[PDB]
Amino acid sequence: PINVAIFGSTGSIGTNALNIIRECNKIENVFNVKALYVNKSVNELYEQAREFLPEYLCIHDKSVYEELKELVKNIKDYKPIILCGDEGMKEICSSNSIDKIVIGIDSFQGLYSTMYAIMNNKIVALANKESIVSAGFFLKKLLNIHKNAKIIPVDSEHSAIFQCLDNNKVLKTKCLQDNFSKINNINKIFLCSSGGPFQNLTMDELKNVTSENALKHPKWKMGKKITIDSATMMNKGLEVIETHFLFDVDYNDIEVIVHKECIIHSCVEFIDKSVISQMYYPDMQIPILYSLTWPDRIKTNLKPLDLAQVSTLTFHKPSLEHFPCIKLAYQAGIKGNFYPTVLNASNEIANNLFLNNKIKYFDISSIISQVLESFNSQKVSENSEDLMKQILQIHSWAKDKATDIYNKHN
Amino acid sequence: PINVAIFGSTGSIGTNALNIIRECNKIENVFNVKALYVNKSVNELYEQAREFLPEYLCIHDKSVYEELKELVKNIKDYKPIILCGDEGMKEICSSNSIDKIVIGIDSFQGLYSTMYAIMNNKIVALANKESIVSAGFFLKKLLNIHKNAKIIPVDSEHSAIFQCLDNNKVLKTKCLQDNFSKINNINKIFLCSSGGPFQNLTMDELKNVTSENALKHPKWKMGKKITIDSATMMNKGLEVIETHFLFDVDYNDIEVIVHKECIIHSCVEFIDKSVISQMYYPDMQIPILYSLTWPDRIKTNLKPLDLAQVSTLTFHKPSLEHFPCIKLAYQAGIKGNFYPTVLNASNEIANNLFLNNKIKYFDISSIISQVLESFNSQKVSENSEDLMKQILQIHSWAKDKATDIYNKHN
Ligand SMILES: CN(O)C(=O)C[C@@H](CCCc1ccc(C(F)(F)F)cc1)CP(=O)(O)O
Ligand SMILES: CN(O)C(=O)C[C@@H](CCCc1ccc(C(F)(F)F)cc1)CP(=O)(O)O
Ligand SMILES: [Mn+2]
Ligand SMILES: [Mn+2]
Repeated sequence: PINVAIFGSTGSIGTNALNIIRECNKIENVFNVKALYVNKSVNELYEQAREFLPEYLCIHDKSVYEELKELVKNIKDYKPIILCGDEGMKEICSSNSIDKIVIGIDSFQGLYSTMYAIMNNKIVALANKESIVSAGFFLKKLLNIHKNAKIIPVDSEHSAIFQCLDNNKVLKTKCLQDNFSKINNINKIFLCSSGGPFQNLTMDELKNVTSENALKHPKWKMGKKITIDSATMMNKGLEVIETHFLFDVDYNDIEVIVHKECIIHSCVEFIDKSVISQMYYPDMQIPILYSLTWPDRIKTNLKPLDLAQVSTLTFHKPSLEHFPCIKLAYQAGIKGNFYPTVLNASNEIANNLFLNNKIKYFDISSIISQVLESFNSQKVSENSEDLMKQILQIHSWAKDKATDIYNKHN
Repeated sequence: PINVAIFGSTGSIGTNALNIIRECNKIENVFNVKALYVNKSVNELYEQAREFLPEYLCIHDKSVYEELKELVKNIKDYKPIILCGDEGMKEICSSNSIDKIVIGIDSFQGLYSTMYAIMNNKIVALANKESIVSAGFFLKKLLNIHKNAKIIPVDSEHSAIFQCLDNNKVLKTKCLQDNFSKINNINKIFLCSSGGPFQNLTMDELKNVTSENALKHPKWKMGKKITIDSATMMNKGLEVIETHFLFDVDYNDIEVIVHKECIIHSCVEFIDKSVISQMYYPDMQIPILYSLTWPDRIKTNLKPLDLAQVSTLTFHKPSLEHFPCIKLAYQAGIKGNFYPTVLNASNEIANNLFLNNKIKYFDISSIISQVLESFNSQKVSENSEDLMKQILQIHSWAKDKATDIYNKHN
């Protein structure tokens, strides 16, 4: 059986992971959910524990630890190891009974748990694209040291790319390693984008779009931060950098393409110019499942793709004048060093300012551009601990700079 | 260095094979063309010999054998082994200096050379779909005896399918082996079709179509027989049976889909319902190249696919009323036994009758249907030589039966 831990089990990735695990386990007993980890949703964790009966339970907030203990007594024939905080997370990571960890936690705590999963030579199913963009150097360093640790991408486009690769080649290397693209014969990547809600608007129309316009009737309903990033196409920008780090593909060989039907999830061009693509309805269960079954596939009861019904698939180039966040992402990535950290941090501030109606659409890219122009390359620490501190300092600096730019003009 | 023999080196498959070998070798010396075999095109073979300098030359037609020997004296520093006929073909297949054999011959000499390549445990790049459809049983039996022989598909759709599979799984099985689909986690196949030159005709327009209409202003350049098969969609009918035999996919799990843009070459749905597809411009060099590089890929200088420029990809279900040959192919495949042999043989006659303006469009399917109805299933011979003779007998019977049906109605 596949022994899986779910970190952030009540979030979007965590619940979709448990859903597909549930459905697949009805067809064949494939997964043992060995651990669940949440911040403070003690009741939701209890309900999950009642169904999945994991060996480990962990709650980050120590204040609800005793409440969890008492709730779990209601479940019969069940004596779990109940843990608290960072120390509990670390103990789960060190368990030789856990094979794979799904990290569905946002921000630093996602990176922190990823770090410990890697340090224990686990397979890490990673959805947090901001952690790859911001701390890619650090992750690459850790993966070079901990040879059996692997990051498997869960972001749908990156899963699609990963699914397009020959595992006879993938098994000779791993993601976030030098020469990954050479070993896999990768020439170029088509990174498919929905294009977001503003995809046909004029420059003058874009001047006055609000966050309500971005958040109005989503094609796929998702969190506010990513929805704003989808509207500016900074989501794709971040994903370009993620692609570069995960697959060691040069920026000149990554093309963003707008595919509004969201059936083709991305494509890989190999060195012979043959192109392989992965296709399905827009359903996050496939990328999550593949991250847990790789290098194998298992049966699901998901609806089969009806291509004749789908009927038409369309592709066009995004306009970088209309979606300048894409250009800024490429520029930051190509500059290298900690520019991607700066891009991510300044976008965090600009995204949130636009979300709360404090700035306009082109102010997002304006602020990010100014923060990038103010950053000076730093010597990259050789010490792993100093490197992590360096990333956090630069992240903090960039957020402050974005905020100061906003404060000067307001 | 990949040591290759090309059988039928002046036909379409052969010349495209030599073109891509030439272009790839300019990038990196990967291929040695060890042998070239033609029927009677002695001057063309000489010109190829002058460039590629193969160890072996073979010409089927004894009457130009001496002319070939005299022509080859003009080539500097070159002492090839110059051979004739079936015996020359057999000697090439048995050479320890040949790894891979491209079968670019139609008719029987195709099946005949395929057999000898398999008997010598070679990798056989097989383009002749009629051979698989007609003698699939025999090929399976032979591959079970000669366990190191492998058939690698060159037919573009079947290459596409093969390219969509994980070689970590493919390497544990082989084409035309029982359980190929199970080992590769294949659930279903989308077999993509151009739709042919008659795809948009009304029923009334179809009743009056001639071979001239099929052969005029082609979308892509190809032979008369296959062009007629594309027009009736019997080409796709044959390819359904080819798919079943190559990949051990059930007929209920093979779907023919009309994709008029000819960019997606076919798709594989896996047991999780994830779909993988292979895409390129319609250029036969990719499938030929992959058959020779599998399980690896090599660099080419082919034009990269510009998806944005392609812009739109479309899919629809073919009409079985307009294209009854598709239905007849499924029926023959599902009934099994030697019905595919009968389908292929009767089609050979009906195709040629329509080509030469002797019968009308719907007479093609009428004749094939009548021959299929006439056939009586036979006990499948256990001995492989007895089985080959049985296939040949049934093939001859079915051609004669089709011909007699024509002669009665004429
Ligand atoms: C899903 N995903 O990984 C995203 O980044 C969101 C993306 C796609 C939204 C639509 C969608 C949702 C889910 C999926 C799924 F389920 F296949 F992952 C595909 C497509 C927005 P954009 O491409 O404009 O940057
Ligand atoms: C190419 N091929 O394998 C055919 O069977 C001919 C096919 C496709 C003709 C156009 C074409 C030519 C070459 C290629 C290539 F490059 F993929 F080989 C794809 C498509 C006709 P239909 O699908 O209607 O039965
Ligand atoms: Mn994504
Ligand atoms: Mn074909």
